[PDB]
Amino acid sequence: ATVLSYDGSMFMKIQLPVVMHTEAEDVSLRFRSQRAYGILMATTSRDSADTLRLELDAGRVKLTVNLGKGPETLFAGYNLNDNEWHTVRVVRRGKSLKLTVDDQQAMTGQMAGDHTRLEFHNIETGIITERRYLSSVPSNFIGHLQSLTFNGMAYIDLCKNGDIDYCELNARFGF
Ligand SMILES: [Ca+2]
Repeated sequence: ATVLSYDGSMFMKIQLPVVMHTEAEDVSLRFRSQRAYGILMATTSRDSADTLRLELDAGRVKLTVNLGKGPETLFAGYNLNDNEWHTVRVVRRGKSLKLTVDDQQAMTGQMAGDHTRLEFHNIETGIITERRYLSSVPSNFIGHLQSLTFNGMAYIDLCKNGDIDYCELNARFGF
């Protein structure tokens, strides 16, 4: 429903009150953009390089997961910067990953190493603001997001309605 718009200088961050270590994530997000490159969503930790990161890369969705052994990647979809709405879904259960764009093929991967837990303090959109161990800085997002759900939490609406205490943002709500 509720759309959040980003002009390249805008962000929305969920800055969680205590560190999280998750064994599994289910993330879904609708987006629309003209840009071939740009952050969609990333988890960040103040204390490590761990991440579950989605971005546009050459018009594809690129998923990067780093649980402690280093970044591994998976791509799905193409020509997505057509300024039409697209959906992306990620499901991680320990070492197992699935990435699907527009309810097309589920792209699968298996993580290397013994790590199953993702450390994060923040869920970031628009701009990655916690950058210290940030492996590389994605371009800031220029476009629109809708229906961000992260482990059952519809953060655009939760933030819009002040239903949680954790949001920081300067992106623009609309429809
Ligand atoms: Ca970890």
